Amino acid sequence: TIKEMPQPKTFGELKNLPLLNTDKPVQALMKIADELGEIFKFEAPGRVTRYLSSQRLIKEACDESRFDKNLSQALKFARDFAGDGLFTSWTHEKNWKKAHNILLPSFSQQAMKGYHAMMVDIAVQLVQKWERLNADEYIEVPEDMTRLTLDTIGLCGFNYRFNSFYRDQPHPFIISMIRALDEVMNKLQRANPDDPAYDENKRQFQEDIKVMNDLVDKIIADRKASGEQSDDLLTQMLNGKDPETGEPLDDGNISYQIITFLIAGHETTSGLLSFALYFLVKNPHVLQKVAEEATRVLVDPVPSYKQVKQLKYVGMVLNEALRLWPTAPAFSLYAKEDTVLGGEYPLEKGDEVMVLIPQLHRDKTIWGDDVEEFRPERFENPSAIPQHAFKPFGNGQRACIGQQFALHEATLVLGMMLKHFDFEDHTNYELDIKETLTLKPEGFVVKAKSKKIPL
Ligand code: HEM
Ligand SMILES: CCCCCCCCCCCCCCCC(=O)NCC(=O)O
Repeated sequence: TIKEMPQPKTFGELKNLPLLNTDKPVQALMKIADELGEIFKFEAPGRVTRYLSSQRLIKEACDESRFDKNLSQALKFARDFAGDGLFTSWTHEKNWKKAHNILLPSFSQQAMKGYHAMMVDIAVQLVQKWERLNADEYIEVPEDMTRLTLDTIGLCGFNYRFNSFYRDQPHPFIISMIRALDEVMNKLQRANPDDPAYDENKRQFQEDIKVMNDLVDKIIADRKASGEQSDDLLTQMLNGKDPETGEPLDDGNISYQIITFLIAGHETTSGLLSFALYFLVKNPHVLQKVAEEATRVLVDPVPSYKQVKQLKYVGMVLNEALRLWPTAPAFSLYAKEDTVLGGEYPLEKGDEVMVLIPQLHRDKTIWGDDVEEFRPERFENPSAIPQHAFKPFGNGQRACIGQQFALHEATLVLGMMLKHFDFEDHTNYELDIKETLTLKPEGFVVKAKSKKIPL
């Protein structure tokens, strides 16, 4: 029954590494997958992994009793500043489970209902900016989505105003974040990481990190002595004790969690909104249908928590977007013990598998032949979607803890955008996906014509 795993051109000791050599890795890995099937091996200096593309195999990979979350080289490098923060820590390290039980309660239907008003605050700013543009001006979508998602997480999770709508250029923190992330993704290429040439990178990496820290310092400083009568993420982060250890998160960790949530809590949500708006302008009828919904439901100056939850179709657009381009391209797992995958590929305790989510979301045995066609209607009956065929948010216990937070925000913002403006792809934008571990539409710009609706 055994069938051995294929793999791309060998290329000496550098391994399969040269098959990439690009700032658009994932997109290359997708092409490779189009050739080699549902699975292939990928090697590099001191590491090896198998890339999965089918729901058949990924369905097994998602078996928690057999495979656990693995820190891919990517997250390993990303850890140089994130540390044992929920996203970059191992499932077994005390810190993960500890922080998980302590922070999770900040994502209940309760905390969410509390966040809404704050989400609206920032949502109003974004609508306001656009309302105030002059005729000859246009909008830089990703840039503004980043101002939103970032300001939203800062307000809701730390009661700190980044005030990105009062800045001409990306807030200093963002400039450093995207550079640190870019550095990490590019480091997966570097054949010899300590060789002089990269002395600039190291010099600059410690710098960008300091920037992020300084930001944290100022946040863990602003809370220090103000109306601390608020109970948000940062609150239950300093006044939270693990119900099974009586031990709260120490200083070193609380730091990492903030830096963790500030990045994981906006960057990919920024991309979602960007791709969503991208697909809406390139698919007029779909945009129309959603516009119809946004207006029919959002009948007040500001959206109510209930009204957002009613934005069914808007929510479908968001999933269809995440399907084609999951802003978090992949997550990895390793075999907990020795086992056989799909009854054909033998694996050894420790071996790691890599989930190529974009490809997973294109398996024609799950979605059909029009996989590249943008159809929100696909999510009409969520119950019918096969188990583990749609995974924009990771898997199991190590799945996105911010999922509801993100989808509620994106739904709110997209619903309002659609309520207050008509959109125009005035340059017939050509989709250019920029990679920095995550995915976003580079240089996507549009013009927006107000429908002139109050607030
Ligand atoms: C649409 C936007 C988002 C996407 C697509 C996304 C994607 C993901 C994915 C795929 C994982 C799994 C990582 C892995 O297996 O290595 C994850 C984990 C995580 N996400 Fe999200 N995320 C989004 C928004 C958010 C938001 C808004 C927050 C913050 C409030 C957040 C916080 C986290 C954290 C803390 C983890 C670690 C969970 C754990 O292991 O306990 N994410 N996310
Ligand atoms: C709190 C910090 C959150 C940071 C978010 C990081 C984003 C998660 C997406 C991980 C994407 C990994 C993509 C790996 C693809 C790749 O380049 N493979 C080649 C290789 O690993 O050698």
